[PDB]
Amino acid sequence: DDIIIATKNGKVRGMQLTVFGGTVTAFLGIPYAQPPLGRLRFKKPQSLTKWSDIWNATKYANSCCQNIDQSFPGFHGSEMWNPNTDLSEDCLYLNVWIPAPKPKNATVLIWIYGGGFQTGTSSLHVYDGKFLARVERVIVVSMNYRVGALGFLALPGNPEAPGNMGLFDQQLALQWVQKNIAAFGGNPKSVTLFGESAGAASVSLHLLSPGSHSLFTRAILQSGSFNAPWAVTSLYEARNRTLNLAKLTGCSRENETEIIKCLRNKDPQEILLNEAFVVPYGTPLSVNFGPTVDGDFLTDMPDILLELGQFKKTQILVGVNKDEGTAFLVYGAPGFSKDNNSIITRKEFQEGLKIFFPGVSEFGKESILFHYTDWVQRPENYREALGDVVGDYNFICPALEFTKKFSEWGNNAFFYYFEHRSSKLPWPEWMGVMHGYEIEFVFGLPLERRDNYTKAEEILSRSIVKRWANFAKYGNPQETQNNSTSWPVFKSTEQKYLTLNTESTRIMTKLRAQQCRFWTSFFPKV
Amino acid sequence: DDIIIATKNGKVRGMQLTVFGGTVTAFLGIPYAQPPLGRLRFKKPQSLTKWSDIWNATKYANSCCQNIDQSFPGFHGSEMWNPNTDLSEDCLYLNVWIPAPKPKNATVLIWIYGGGFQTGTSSLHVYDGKFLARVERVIVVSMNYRVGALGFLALPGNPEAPGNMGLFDQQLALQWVQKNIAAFGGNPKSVTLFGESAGAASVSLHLLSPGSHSLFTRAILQSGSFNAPWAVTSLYEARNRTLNLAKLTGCSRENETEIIKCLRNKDPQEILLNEAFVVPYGTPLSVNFGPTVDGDFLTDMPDILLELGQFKKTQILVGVNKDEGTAFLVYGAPGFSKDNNSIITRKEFQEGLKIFFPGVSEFGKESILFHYTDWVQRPENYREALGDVVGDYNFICPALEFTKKFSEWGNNAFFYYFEHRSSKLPWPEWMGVMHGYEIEFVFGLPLERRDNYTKAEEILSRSIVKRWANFAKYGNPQETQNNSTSWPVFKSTEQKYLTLNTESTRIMTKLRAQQCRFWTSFFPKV
Amino acid sequence: DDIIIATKNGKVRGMQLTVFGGTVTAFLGIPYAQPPLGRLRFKKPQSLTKWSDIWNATKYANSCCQNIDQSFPGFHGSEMWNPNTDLSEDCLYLNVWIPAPKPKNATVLIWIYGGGFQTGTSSLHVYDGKFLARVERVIVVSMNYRVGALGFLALPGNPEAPGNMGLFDQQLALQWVQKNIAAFGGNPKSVTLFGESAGAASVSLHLLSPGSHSLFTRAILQSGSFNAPWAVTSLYEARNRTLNLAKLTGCSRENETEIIKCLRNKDPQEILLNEAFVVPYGTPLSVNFGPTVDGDFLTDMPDILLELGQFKKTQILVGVNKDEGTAFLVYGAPGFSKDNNSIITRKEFQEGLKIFFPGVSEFGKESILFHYTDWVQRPENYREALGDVVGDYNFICPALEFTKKFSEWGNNAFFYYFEHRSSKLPWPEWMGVMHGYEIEFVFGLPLERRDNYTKAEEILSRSIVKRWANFAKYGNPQETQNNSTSWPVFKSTEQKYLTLNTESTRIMTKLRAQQCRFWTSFFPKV
Ligand SMILES: *[C@@H]1O[C@H](CO[C@@H]2O[C@@H](C)[C@@H](O)[C@@H](O)[C@@H]2O)[C@@H](O[C@@H]2O[C@H](CO)[C@@H](O)[C@H](O)[C@H]2NC(C)=O)[C@H](O)[C@H]1NC(C)=O
Ligand SMILES: *[C@@H]1O[C@H](CO[C@@H]2O[C@@H](C)[C@@H](O)[C@@H](O)[C@@H]2O)[C@@H](O[C@@H]2O[C@H](CO)[C@@H](O)[C@H](O)[C@H]2NC(C)=O)[C@H](O)[C@H]1NC(C)=O
Ligand SMILES: *[C@@H]1O[C@H](CO[C@@H]2O[C@@H](C)[C@@H](O)[C@@H](O)[C@@H]2O)[C@@H](O[C@@H]2O[C@H](CO)[C@@H](O)[C@H](O)[C@H]2NC(C)=O)[C@H](O)[C@H]1NC(C)=O
Ligand SMILES: *[C@@H]1O[C@H](CO[C@@H]2O[C@@H](C)[C@@H](O)[C@@H](O)[C@@H]2O)[C@@H](O[C@@H]2O[C@H](CO)[C@@H](O)[C@H](O)[C@H]2NC(C)=O)[C@H](O)[C@H]1NC(C)=O
Ligand SMILES: *[C@@H]1O[C@H](CO[C@@H]2O[C@@H](C)[C@@H](O)[C@@H](O)[C@@H]2O)[C@@H](O[C@@H]2O[C@H](CO)[C@@H](O)[C@H](O)[C@H]2NC(C)=O)[C@H](O)[C@H]1NC(C)=O
Ligand SMILES: *[C@@H]1O[C@H](CO[C@@H]2O[C@@H](C)[C@@H](O)[C@@H](O)[C@@H]2O)[C@@H](O[C@@H]2O[C@H](CO)[C@@H](O)[C@H](O)[C@H]2NC(C)=O)[C@H](O)[C@H]1NC(C)=O
Ligand SMILES: *[C@@H]1O[C@H](CO)[C@@H](O)[C@H](O)[C@H]1NC(C)=O
Ligand SMILES: *[C@@H]1O[C@H](CO)[C@@H](O)[C@H](O)[C@H]1NC(C)=O
Ligand SMILES: *[C@@H]1O[C@H](CO)[C@@H](O)[C@H](O)[C@H]1NC(C)=O
Ligand SMILES: *[C@@H]1O[C@H](CO)[C@@H](O)[C@H](O)[C@H]1NC(C)=O
Ligand SMILES: *[C@@H]1O[C@H](CO)[C@@H](O)[C@H](O)[C@H]1NC(C)=O
Ligand SMILES: *[C@@H]1O[C@H](CO)[C@@H](O)[C@H](O)[C@H]1NC(C)=O
Ligand SMILES: *[C@@H]1O[C@H](CO)[C@@H](O)[C@H](O)[C@H]1NC(C)=O
Ligand SMILES: *[C@@H]1O[C@H](CO)[C@@H](O)[C@H](O)[C@H]1NC(C)=O
Ligand SMILES: *[C@@H]1O[C@H](CO)[C@@H](O)[C@H](O)[C@H]1NC(C)=O
Ligand SMILES: [Cl-]
Ligand SMILES: [Cl-]
Ligand SMILES: [Cl-]
Repeated sequence: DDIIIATKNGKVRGMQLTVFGGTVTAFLGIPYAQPPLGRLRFKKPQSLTKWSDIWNATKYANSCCQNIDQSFPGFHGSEMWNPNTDLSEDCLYLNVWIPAPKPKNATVLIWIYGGGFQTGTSSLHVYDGKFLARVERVIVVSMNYRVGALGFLALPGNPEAPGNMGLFDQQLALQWVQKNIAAFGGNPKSVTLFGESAGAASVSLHLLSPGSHSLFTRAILQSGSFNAPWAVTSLYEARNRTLNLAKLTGCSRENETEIIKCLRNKDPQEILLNEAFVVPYGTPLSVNFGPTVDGDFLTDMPDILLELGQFKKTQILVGVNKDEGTAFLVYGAPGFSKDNNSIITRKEFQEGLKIFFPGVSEFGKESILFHYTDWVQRPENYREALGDVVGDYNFICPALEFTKKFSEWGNNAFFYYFEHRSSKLPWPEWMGVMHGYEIEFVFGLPLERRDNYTKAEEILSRSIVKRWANFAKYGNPQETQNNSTSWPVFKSTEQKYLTLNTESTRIMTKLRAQQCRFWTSFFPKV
Repeated sequence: DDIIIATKNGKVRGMQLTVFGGTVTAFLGIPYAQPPLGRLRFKKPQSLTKWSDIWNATKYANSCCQNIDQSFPGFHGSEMWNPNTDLSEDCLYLNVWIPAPKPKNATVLIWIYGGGFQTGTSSLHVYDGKFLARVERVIVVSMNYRVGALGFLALPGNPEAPGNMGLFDQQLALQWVQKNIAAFGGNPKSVTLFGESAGAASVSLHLLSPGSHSLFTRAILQSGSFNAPWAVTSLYEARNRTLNLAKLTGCSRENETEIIKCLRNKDPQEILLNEAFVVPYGTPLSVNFGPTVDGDFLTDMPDILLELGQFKKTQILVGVNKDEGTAFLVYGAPGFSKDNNSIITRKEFQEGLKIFFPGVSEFGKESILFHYTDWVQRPENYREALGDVVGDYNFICPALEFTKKFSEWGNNAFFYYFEHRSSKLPWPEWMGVMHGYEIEFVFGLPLERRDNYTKAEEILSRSIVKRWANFAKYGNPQETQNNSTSWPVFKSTEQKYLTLNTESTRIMTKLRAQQCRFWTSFFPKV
Repeated sequence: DDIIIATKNGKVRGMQLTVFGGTVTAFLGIPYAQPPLGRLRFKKPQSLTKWSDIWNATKYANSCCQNIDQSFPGFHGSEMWNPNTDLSEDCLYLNVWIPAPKPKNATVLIWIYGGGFQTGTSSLHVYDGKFLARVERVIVVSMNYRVGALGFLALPGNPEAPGNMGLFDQQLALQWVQKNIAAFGGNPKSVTLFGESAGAASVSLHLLSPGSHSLFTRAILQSGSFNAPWAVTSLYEARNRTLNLAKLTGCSRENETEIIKCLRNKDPQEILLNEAFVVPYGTPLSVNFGPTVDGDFLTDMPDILLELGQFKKTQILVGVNKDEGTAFLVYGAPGFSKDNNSIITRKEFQEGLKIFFPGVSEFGKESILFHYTDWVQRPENYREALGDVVGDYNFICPALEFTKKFSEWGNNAFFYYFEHRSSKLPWPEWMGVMHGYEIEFVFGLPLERRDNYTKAEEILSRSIVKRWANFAKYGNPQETQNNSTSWPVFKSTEQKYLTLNTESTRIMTKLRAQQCRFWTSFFPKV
């Protein structure tokens, strides 16, 4: 041991790891599709022709091409999200963590990484399945999927650049688990997708894709949903951007297919560079190349499918963090530094609004100003206001609204409001419970003793881990043993959600009702 | 392209068309059965023996034999409904419009043309599927089916003239789509029939035929339903008429089969001529040769099947136009011209009644007079009254009552009251929102810019097109994106329907409750 | 006759027996697995390689290894439970009683014997299926399964001593009935498990095991349920005990598998001897080697599975006896003899508590004292109090609570409170309606005329037999013919149960509500 699994594609060697005085077998870097190179760039992921021999699956594989956030070189806070393996066009691999001893029929969890469809990789320390396998005895799988232009370049209906390639990657990863996980003792019949930010959005898209209906069982959505403003691109911009990219690399043409031929020949880095520029103005949140209505993976605008109950029927767990917005302020909002406590002026608030809502009518920005700056004298007012604006508009509202409309079609849905600030959080107090900073608690990182999270925090993680685990296994996110708070189903009438924190978890109603009325009812009209 | 599809019968070449700066592939004139000639006249449609080679499907096929309305030669208003291809006994072809690029799993719409089972053809400009394919990205199919004696000559249980042949045509067209549409990327599992007048009535008959149960998914019924007075013929008249036709062409006999032998030998035109005469007196609405209880396609009187829940269970969309009746006044009601504004006298009203209800007891006509001429002094009174009489009795009531009884068996049904007068309507103001004059808005004709419908009208059509499209795809006729009125389900209790027009669409209750009580409860008894 | 059945394993000869002037065919001692010897000790039961020839199945087979209760040598009361055939490692056989004449499609009852997973055998006189076959014309099957260390030695995940072997025995017995009972005219589709004490607990475990889902139909649970304090062992003690046993027989080691190798070589009796000693202190109720969460038969802690509806959905019949506790007092509670009427002092009561709750905090024992000794002056007070304590805590509460949570997931459940003292009961009046002393009435022993139960008692048994029989056959424990009390469904709200006794059976609510609140809500926290 020496431990080999016989996948319907070939053999793969794992590697034992120690976890809290236990063994977990890790299979890192298994290829699930055929490297999408040269002639395959911009295409749907291709079948894997069975390899002969043993695949040594003992190091994370190459992350996919992407730009790297370099606002704060050396800063953990920002860098912990940067890829930690070689960027490459060759990146369609996935990881599996089965607990040891090999389990009989384990529920499988599949992770999908966030990062605006532009950045991300499964190999991040915060996405380490090894703990979940150890503690809740499930199999955890994660995959890498193409991002930015390379994964979502869209030339509508044109099979050369049909769009949503990254999404199809994910899907092929699901098929893989479908055909193989049993060999590791996984139960293909009990599969729960979960992701965060674009990850969550992807999870939600899978609920809508018929292609995915049967590739999984349940779904968890952490800070994100397709109906978020940043998540889907109109078939119009999709084109404008594909063309803009073409111009920007001297690839303009007559035969459309030729433009793809052209681009198929540029250097990854030359593409990665211009991506930033295919829109007139951008935001800290610009998702330049994302999912589109391709009439393949997505068969119609998804708000319509959601609206009219056209999606997998099953339970869902959904939730957000107390301060989704803050993380972004520091990438362009005048007055905001990660270093000063970023008190800003009314004048600057107006300024911040211009940054996050570039194309929005002057009236539109006025309404936002008006709704959020109706003060309850206090210095931080405008600072926090702009936070919530971004928070509420990009994450918390579309999140809530998805949950709402989904449960209307008769399914159980649970909602959480995560409101705990890791005490090891490298960013400043004021950014509060930040976007993406619950992931570590979900993957159970605080369970690691020599790690310096607090006792409070170890407990919390242990609880969440269980709730999630349970939700995966039985479609019910209860913690039944340590006298916990019962987590109520989210009905479209009363709209209850559970708060997650180290003190007391409480049951509450109608999260951000006031604000989301504005974002949901009024603002789409300006 | 050059674009060939490989049907389970042979190959067929389509033809690209430009539509609002887009391509749609049209396959016009595909044969779906084996020409019903000489020995096959009056029989059920026969299997198509696979052809060798390529079928060029690039012009509409022959319309089927029928008489032609010649009240108003040169008048668009009446002539737009006349066949626009060669009449022929050889006419069992169908059209398909798939949007381009070829879609993956498109919902299919099948059109069935109206015209009292006596007239009609799929090739009419107003039945042009090319727009629907373009705009809502569905596949549209329409077929021609035998009409008048040639399609509904009934000699009950006699396999030579078993009746309902035209209906079986339609059905074979459905089987065709069932076996083939996938090759064009159609999804046989999501098929919605829709039709108008006799078309609608046919749609409704298919809900009752077991032979059709599995050949489609949903149903739309525009101004018509089997339970309409004109729609089904008693097994008695069916015979009286088959014999009368025989006498009228010197075909009378002893061996019944011989009468068919005889008639199988006359010239189409000789049959078409006498059709008009097989009844003692007729009306502008006489459907001389129609669907009968053949114990094959219809297995029992259909009002009983409807009454006792014996039909496909599924959603239905049903509706009528504000002025169904007027169109007919001008083909015999004394005082009515398309040219003068047709004010008529009480004496003439009585006269009109005689025309539309020939066989009805003197008392019967008195009740009608009495119920409708209870004035609210105004000149047009009697004119409008006679309109509604015909409207309410032939269309609006049986329409409503069908919906009612159908939804009682637990299915979702939606009802519309179409009340907009095309501004390009060749008939006079007084005829108002006329019978058959919503078809063009359903097929999206006003979407064509250089066409001179109003802006109001383009919007409306765009809306209807969507609602229909949606209803086809998801069984829900909502327009979810442009802040529209929600279209309520039609319950047998509250009876809500949605009004369709250019100003505001409203939700209302109990369409023509007063009048339909009379037509439904009282009149069948006189 | 001479009567041979052709099992998918070989032939087996039965033996006619006379029963109330009738014949019943008994097939005693059929092997259902391959003797678990030497190399197979501690393993899951192994397939039976088809034997050639006829198996004479005409005497009960060997009981399995176990210790023998020798507190009261010669006393029927205690000895009637001791094994009545040779103890042997070779003991995987089962009995079948089919009524004669061979029935067509009889409902099958499978008995599972109690005895703390430490003791028991199917051959006991009180488990004699011959009467049930005769009277209710069903097939009764019972099996022997490994007990104590030999059947539940657990070395978690280690396939050498994977734990729950006895449980798997039972399961293999169920598979057997599944594959074969038809040959005896049994209907594999209508199979009801029933058992008592550990038997019941086992029945309940089968409701949770997916491995068993499809091996039976309904379930009856007499004085016992997995959620009883004595029924499942934590994966921690399971190990501590496997090691302690190792030390105690000089079997300690490095390679775990070696410890099994070691133990695989000791003499049964050497193992049986030390079993008593693997815990620090014990109780009259100590179930030293029992079912554990093996992640095979049990796939997760069972309270969680029960809590979250993860079990076979089907009807259940559950119940307890009026005085479950008394039976145990006499194996260690100071003051209690089966010979004096065992009045005890407050000081002794405290003393008794120490015996039954050894590890429990001083506070914990105080609460018990406090809750139960709040007197209503009467001498027996403390005597009865300590009885109920043991009764309520080990049996009646966990019994009730199981029923409650089970019915919450939408299944019909019936509850009985058996409160009749056999007049042939060898123990003293004060022990009242004792643990295990309804079994004889269920198997219909009082139906035997020359047997000296009373008339009252014959009736009662006849009634129970019927109710059970009915419950097995139709999932409804009614006695429909002799004007009986209707037995209400047990809802989680009103909690009705039926009392069983010779006078009048009554419908009552909320059995031991006061006390079980304490045991269920408060005590798990001390
Ligand atoms: C679609 O793109 C056009 C062109 O974008 C420009 O050229 C690209 C290659 C890239 O370099 C971008 O940064 C450029 O902006 C857009 O037209 C531009 O944007 C606005 C028009 O609203 C205008 O201020 C700029 O001057 C235009 N650029 C030039 C020089 O033409 C346009 O925004 C996009 N179309 C829509 C409506 O989405
Ligand atoms: C808060 O800090 C921001 C960010 O400035 C950077 O970080 C600070 C710690 C400090 O070291 C600055 O010098 C760094 O540049 C300040 O934003 C700057 O403000 C002035 C105008 O007021 C302007 O000249 C800079 O270009 C600004 N930088 C940007 C791009 O916003 C801000 O003023 C500080 N606010 C307070 C009052 O604390
Ligand atoms: C069935 O038909 C008879 C005969 O119809 C007539 O002959 C046909 C060939 C055709 O030429 C029709 O126009 C003729 O009317 C019907 O009997 C006639 O109708 C009424 C009787 O109610 C009477 O006024 C006519 O004189 C009859 N014609 C003759 C000359 O016999 C009759 O209406 C039909 N039967 C029923 C009850 O439906
Ligand atoms: C309305 O018009 C009808 C239809 O008549 C035809 O069209 C008119 C525009 C006019 O040009 C007529 O001459 C055309 O014949 C009139 O109906 C006629 O009325 C008279 C008796 O009053 C009669 O001699 C004709 O035969 C009728 N035609 C028929 C078959 O109905 C009608 O009188 C006009 N009504 C008014 C007052 O406007
Ligand atoms: C697990 O077992 C240890 C050891 O049990 C002892 O040795 C066994 C072979 C057997 O002979 C037992 O009877 C022995 O008790 C337990 O430790 C003992 O129990 C308590 C500690 O709580 C203490 O009073 C004894 O002295 C310990 N025995 C010795 C001499 O070490 C212990 O109870 C078990 N562990 C747990 C926490 O369950
Ligand atoms: C009730 O009897 C118990 C059990 O004692 C045995 O059975 C009795 C019938 C009698 O014959 C005893 O001698 C037998 O030993 C008595 O328990 C004993 O009590 C005394 C102390 O009071 C003690 O010396 C013994 O060891 C005890 N035995 C045990 C292990 O409990 C009890 O005293 C009797 N109680 C009364 C008052 O009836
Ligand atoms: C794969 O890696 C392992 C590392 O221990 C080794 O046993 C084996 O030789 C390797 N096989 C190769 C060289 O591919
Ligand atoms: C695993 O569990 C499922 C139940 O969801 C079952 O159907 C499947 O056959 C099991 N496979 C095994 C026996 O491991
Ligand atoms: C409950 O808390 C106990 C500590 O008392 C711990 O052992 C266990 O892991 C906890 N369970 C969960 C699900 O948090
Ligand atoms: C069918 O029609 C098309 C028209 O372009 C042509 O390409 C082809 O030759 C035709 N085949 C024949 C003659 O049937
Ligand atoms: C098309 O869609 C249906 C779902 O209604 C599906 O069952 C069918 O297999 C699909 N065919 C494809 C994959 O195109
Ligand atoms: C909604 O209206 C917009 C114009 O603002 C138009 O682009 C779109 O087609 C409309 N949608 C429907 C379904 O009418
Ligand atoms: C089995 O036992 C019966 C007892 O009557 C007898 O008929 C038969 O000979 C026996 N067969 C043997 C010896 O195994
Ligand atoms: C016995 O009864 C079952 C009904 O539960 C039936 O399905 C099965 O085929 C029967 N076998 C026979 C005919 O004995
Ligand atoms: C009902 O009582 C009668 C005696 O009157 C008896 O024959 C019969 O067995 C009884 N039935 C049951 C189910 O006890
Ligand atoms: Cl808050
Ligand atoms: Cl009106
Ligand atoms: Cl009691």
